[PDB]
Amino acid sequence: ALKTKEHLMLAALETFYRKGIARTSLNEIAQAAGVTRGALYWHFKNKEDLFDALFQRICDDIENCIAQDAADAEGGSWTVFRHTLLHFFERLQSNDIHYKFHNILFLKCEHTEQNAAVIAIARKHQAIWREKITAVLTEAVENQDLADDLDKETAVIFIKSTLDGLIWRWFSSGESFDLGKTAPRIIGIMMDNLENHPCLRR
Amino acid sequence: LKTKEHLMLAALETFYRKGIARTSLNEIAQAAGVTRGALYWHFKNKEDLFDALFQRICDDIENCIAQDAADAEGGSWTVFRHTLLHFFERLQSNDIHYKFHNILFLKCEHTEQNAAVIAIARKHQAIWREKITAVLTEAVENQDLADDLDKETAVIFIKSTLDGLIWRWFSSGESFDLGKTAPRIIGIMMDNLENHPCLRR
DNA sequence: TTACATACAACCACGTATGTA
DNA sequence: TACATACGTGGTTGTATGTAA
Ligand SMILES: [Ca+2]
Ligand SMILES: [Ca+2]
Ligand SMILES: [Ca+2]
Ligand SMILES: [Ca+2]
Ligand SMILES: [Ca+2]
Ligand SMILES: [Ca+2]
Ligand SMILES: [Ca+2]
Ligand SMILES: [Ca+2]
Repeated sequence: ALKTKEHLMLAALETFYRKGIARTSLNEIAQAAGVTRGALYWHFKNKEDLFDALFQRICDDIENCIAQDAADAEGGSWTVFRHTLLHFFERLQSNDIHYKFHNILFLKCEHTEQNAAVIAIARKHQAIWREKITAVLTEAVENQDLADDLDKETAVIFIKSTLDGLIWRWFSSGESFDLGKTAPRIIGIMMDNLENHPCLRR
Repeated sequence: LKTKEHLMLAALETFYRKGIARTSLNEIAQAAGVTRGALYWHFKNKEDLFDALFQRICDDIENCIAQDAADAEGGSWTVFRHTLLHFFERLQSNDIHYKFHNILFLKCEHTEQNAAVIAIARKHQAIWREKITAVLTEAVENQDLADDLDKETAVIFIKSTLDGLIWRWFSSGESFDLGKTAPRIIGIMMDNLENHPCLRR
């Protein structure tokens, strides 16, 4: 019977991805899941609770692969950081669930205060990235991989901005360019800038 | 036109503070000084109001980008740096341009059924593709950038760099000083186009 | 005729109550 | 329980109508 709930959340993701969330009625999710609105209201209080339960689960799974890809990675924290970033963008192509998650967060939702769950998922995703980037940066200067006078506060903004822009451009372009070729270049330039550009120094 | 200008600016603020989908034309009307009869007179529906409001603003954005470059303070690539710097100063000081980008980033759904949103996004992107491409060709015909620069990747690299700064600044709730951050991130971006070998072919 | 305000009719989505197995 | 169906409601929309420029 729990298959019905997982069907609903995946039907929610698919419908959220093709119509945006606001234009998605609970009836449309139910029809896409081959069920009725009674099924949804049974498992979920409303559309907000369905979006939150769906995007809390996916956001946790994203945090897990970034953690799992790093723990199974040999080398220094700064070497596996490139490793974790490349796999993140590979999942954007190959992992449909993670792909739709990010695409919905960037393009097909309104980040405004009345959409409480959207603002909550966005901050959760950003706090995850802030946590990973911050810890990687401290470890990378404790190993001379980056200079000990690195402007690390500016570095987190620089890193997250660079990656958000690639994700945004890729989505907003309608995937007009090859993420598999572009992301390695943009990440390498980003990491080269953190090693050698003087403006990322204090 | 005084009523029509009130409506579009009231639409701009209401679109900004509540998002577009959650914005009834009733709320726009009472956020303005009028009723829905005023809106349906000047506009066919919410999409026609959003398009007229956002075609006019996006044109004004394209005009300041052009006006500050036509006030050529130096070479084509030297002027390009300042067109970008003036663009991010406008995002702080110009409340209309600020909302426009804020509404066209975190306050709207880029989905096919919202025809005018997709159309304005395409326009705004085509604006930047034209400016960036023309700047890049003039900058290699002046040796400011190398003759083997990956021009196709350069536009993606430039627009991604700028969209990410705008996205991050908005998404963080303006957590950081863009007056200080954008010059740094622009300069690193422009230094990368001069000297990074991966922006070469 | 314009330039609106008000009135009217309709639907769409929602939440809940209820049937049911 | 785990749904499907039925019911009642409001919010938004679009249009019709009124009315003073
Ligand atoms: Ca719909
Ligand atoms: Ca509303
Ligand atoms: Ca007002
Ligand atoms: Ca201002
Ligand atoms: Ca009147
Ligand atoms: Ca209700
Ligand atoms: Ca009855
Ligand atoms: Ca209607």
